[PDB]
Amino acid sequence: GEAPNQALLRILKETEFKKIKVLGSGAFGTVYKGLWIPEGEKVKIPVAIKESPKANKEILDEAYVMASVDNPHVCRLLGICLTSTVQLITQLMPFGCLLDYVREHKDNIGSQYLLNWCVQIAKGMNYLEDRRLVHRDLAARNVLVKTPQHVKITDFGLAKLLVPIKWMALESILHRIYTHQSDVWSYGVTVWELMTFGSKPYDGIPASEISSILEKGERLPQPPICTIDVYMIMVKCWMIDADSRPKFRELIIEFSKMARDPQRYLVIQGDEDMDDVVDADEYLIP
Ligand SMILES: CCC(=O)Nc1ccc(OC)c(Nc2cc(-c3[nH]c(SC)nc3-c3ccc(F)cc3)ccn2)c1
Repeated sequence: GEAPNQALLRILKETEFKKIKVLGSGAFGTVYKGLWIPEGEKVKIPVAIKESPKANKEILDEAYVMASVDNPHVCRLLGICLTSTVQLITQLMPFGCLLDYVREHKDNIGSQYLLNWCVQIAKGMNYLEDRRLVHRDLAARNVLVKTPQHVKITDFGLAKLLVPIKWMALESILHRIYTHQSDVWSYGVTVWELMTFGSKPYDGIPASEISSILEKGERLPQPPICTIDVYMIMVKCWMIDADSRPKFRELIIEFSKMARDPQRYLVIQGDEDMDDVVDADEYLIP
């Protein structure tokens, strides 16, 4: 009784896009930034392009998920290119991932931005729940920054249609159970990363110890800038009983209320010829 997945997988010609600069390398391969110019369309779209063995098959699983999502707070695929290498093409997020962003700008991030990011990540996660998708790797390193006002969830390699130990619910560490409510646990840790301006959770504690610590009842500490109102929401995401944790739709509501009066809730010290360039969010295909 599942609905047909009528997402469209677009195949792009290598001549349609121009790589400009490398952004990073590693195990997966090399991520470039460039411009995509569709065939005869009078537009230039800034893009990230992610360029030998069965690794072939999880890049395609990631393409499958990214083609099946459409929401302002989730990164979606523009297409794939089947050259000698398989390339994934997506909207360029020029400010990088949110974890590095908060680390590089600790002294310039006010309460309004922090709480707005919390609302947007919950919106993206609630949409994934609507689509019955469990992310399984939510973390601040997996949130990309389009502008400082607009972030999007990314990295769907581990997503399933219903290990990073320090972001995992207890029931996933113990029994490899993953639900939308185990995603809520990881949302709590991601919020903790933002509120501590990018600190490492359980810094210095070996991952083999996390299950015992969590079972004895310990959790991440209250960040200095957080009122008890914000910290209590994080703690609720870390309940042992998964069904007593908040729903993403409720996390949207709670952080939205706090975003209307941000300083009551976070206490922060001092708180090119691009003529036919179009952002991918304004490039809509039927
Ligand atoms: C390691 C974390 C990281 O990438 N930070 C970072 C730093 C600087 C940047 O400069 C603009 C960007 N921009 C950026 C990066 C990606 C990105 N990244 C990575 S990494 C494995 N795959 C992709 C990616 C994923 C799917 C695609 F179909 C195409 C690309 C997507 C969009 N935009 C990102």
